[PDB]
Amino acid sequence: SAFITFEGPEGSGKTTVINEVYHRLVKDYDVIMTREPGGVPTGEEIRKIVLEGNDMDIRTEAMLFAASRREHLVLKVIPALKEGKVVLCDRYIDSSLAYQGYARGIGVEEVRALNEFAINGLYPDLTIYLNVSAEVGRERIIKNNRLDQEDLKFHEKVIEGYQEIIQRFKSVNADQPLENVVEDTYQTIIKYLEK
Amino acid sequence: SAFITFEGPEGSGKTTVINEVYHRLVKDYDVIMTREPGGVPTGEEIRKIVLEGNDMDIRTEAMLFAASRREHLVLKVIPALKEGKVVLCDRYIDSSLAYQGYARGIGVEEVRALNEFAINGLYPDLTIYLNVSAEVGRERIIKNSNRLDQEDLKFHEKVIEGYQEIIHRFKSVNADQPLENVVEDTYQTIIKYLEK
Ligand SMILES: Cc1cn([C@H]2C[C@H](O)[C@@H](COP(=O)(O)O)O2)c(=O)[nH]c1=O
Ligand SMILES: Cc1cn([C@H]2C[C@H](O)[C@@H](COP(=O)(O)O)O2)c(=O)[nH]c1=O
Ligand SMILES: Cc1cn([C@H]2C[C@H](O)[C@@H](COP(=O)(O)O)O2)c(=O)[nH]c1=O
Ligand SMILES: [Cl-]
Ligand SMILES: [Cl-]
Ligand SMILES: [Cl-]
Ligand SMILES: [Cl-]
Ligand SMILES: [Cl-]
Repeated sequence: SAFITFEGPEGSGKTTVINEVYHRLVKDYDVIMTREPGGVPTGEEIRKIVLEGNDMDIRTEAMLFAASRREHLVLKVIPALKEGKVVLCDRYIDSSLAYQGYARGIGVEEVRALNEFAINGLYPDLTIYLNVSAEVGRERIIKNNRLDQEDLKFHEKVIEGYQEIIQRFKSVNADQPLENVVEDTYQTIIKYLEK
Repeated sequence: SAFITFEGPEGSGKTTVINEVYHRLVKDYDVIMTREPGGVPTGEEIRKIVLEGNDMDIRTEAMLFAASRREHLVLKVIPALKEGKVVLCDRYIDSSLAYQGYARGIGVEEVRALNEFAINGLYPDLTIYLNVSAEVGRERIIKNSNRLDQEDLKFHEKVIEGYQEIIHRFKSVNADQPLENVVEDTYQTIIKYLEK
């Protein structure tokens, strides 16, 4: 089996990339794709508390998402890995680190500690990082008007966080057209699976 | 202000003690007594998921206790302390350490890290540990319920073992005494702290 996660800042083309790569991999491997909380009832119920929050404390939000993450891991991801499947996951611990730990300023070490408690040693075997520049990412988001200056700065912080976070990681140049980003990611995964 | 928590295994007389101490302190202090989630809506919703759980993973449970703990802390305890009140809290971080960490086996250090994230440095000013022996505790449990099965007896013993390690801020009160004495000792311990 293999636990592969996909990471990247806003405008990295990640959604398009993971779905196209998944569709291509299903043809040659016993693989599934999921995105937290992956439809896991308890995971959705915990997440609902955050979605209905009003000025909810950011640490409370982080712990609830961490709890939801573990439900998804123990009820969906782990059983699938035990069945010998390759599991592709759209975002995981690195997203929490880059967004909550770095960008939101909770603290990298604090959020890392929270992440570790939630995953209990289950790290990705491979993590694809869709490395997009702030400028291209911005345009892609706009492509999909203009963006607020506050958002632009947060966008930059998220990217800065991923840079610091990044053997587990394999970066793909996400500044290229999506077609190429897909091909590069697919090839990176095949190389890993065939090693 | 003063943030005073109460800790102890089952059968330690904790409910009776906090209530009686509260009624004595309120004459002279601007005090409140609370428990997590303590009426805080989000804390209530979080706690509800744990109660309705079916063989819930212990780490998920720990994180929910921690999330509820923070909502109660930020939305109820801190505002009270800011008003300069004495806050009596029935269970706090040490309960997670003893139950989730030690007794359930997640690990005290791991659960401590999780809870330090949750309380962000806000530790109790004073923590009353109602030190009851496994045997006296058992009898009180049977009362408030006969006989207890081995599984529950062992768990109770393990929780006590965990607390012993944790307290090895803390003020121990001998909870093997009649409740009247446990209450008096606890009250005197608190007054000594409040007047210093
Ligand atoms: C704060 C937080 C948000 N999220 C998600 C849910 C939201 O769709 C998105 C943006 O949330 P935010 O506006 O609170 O930063 O990120 C997590 O997955 N984990 C977290 O800890
Ligand atoms: C999974 C995850 C997402 N997020 C955020 C960042 C993304 O903007 C959003 C999900 O967007 P996405 O569906 O395009 O990946 O939620 C966090 O802040 N923390 C997390 O742990
Ligand atoms: C506050 C807290 C309580 N508990 C449990 C242990 C107790 O049996 C129960 C509360 O019971 P009590 O109201 O009689 O003290 O909840 C935990 O396991 N972890 C915690 O962090
Ligand atoms: Cl790159
Ligand atoms: Cl394109
Ligand atoms: Cl209450
Ligand atoms: Cl004692
Ligand atoms: Cl008595």
